Amino acid sequence: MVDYSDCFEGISGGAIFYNTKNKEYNIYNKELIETRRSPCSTFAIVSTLIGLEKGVINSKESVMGYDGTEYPNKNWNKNLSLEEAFKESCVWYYKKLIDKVDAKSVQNILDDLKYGNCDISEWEGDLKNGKGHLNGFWLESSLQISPKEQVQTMAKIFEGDTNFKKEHINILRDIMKIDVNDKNINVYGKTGTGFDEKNKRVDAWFVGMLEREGDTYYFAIKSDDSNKEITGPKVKEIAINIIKKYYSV
Ligand SMILES: [Cl-]
Repeated sequence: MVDYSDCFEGISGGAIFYNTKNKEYNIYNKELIETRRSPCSTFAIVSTLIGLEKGVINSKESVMGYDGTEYPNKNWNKNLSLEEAFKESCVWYYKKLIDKVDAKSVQNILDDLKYGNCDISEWEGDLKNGKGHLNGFWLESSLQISPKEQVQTMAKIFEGDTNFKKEHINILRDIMKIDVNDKNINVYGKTGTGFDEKNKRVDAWFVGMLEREGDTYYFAIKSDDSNKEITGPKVKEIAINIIKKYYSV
């Protein structure tokens, strides 16, 4: 077990890195890394592949059709492409996408990916939050997955061990790339932000992979802090600092 607590600056959380080469896990906070939680918008990694496999989308430019709804997040207020929906965590785009897939197809794909509890029973999500259609089974609802299960899922997808087409995985890699001000390393990832009302803790995520020289690491960074200021973007900042201090040369 490793200690990346310095990069969390007192925020409650954990981190797990996996190298498919030597099959070794680098684990900070084992109990937290093994606890299942809602994936929130990190589910966009898998929903993007489901949409491509089923022909609901076909490229980084694919649009889903904007109905003119004025959302609080003004970055959602247009007919945005797959790459923009991924980067802006656009829930309306991904709900309209998954609504065009039979639950049985989603169930079979999650079961084959071993995506945590694979529970999509609350399809429409938790309507008790008053958000209406801005909800889904992957947003503080029935679907739950641990940080370790996220990295096991990432490894199977990007090492070619799933049924997804390599062409579709390459589209996902492209939209997952993030700029970290260091051409020597390639970082890919998706943020997730939610609040677990029952337990009064955030679900703040940054899930992805690091490609450095001759090594690839699949990673999941997670916070369960009490402070609602702790969001996916903040956990992404922590992830980049962990990568800079413990995964550089
Ligand atoms: Cl360490």
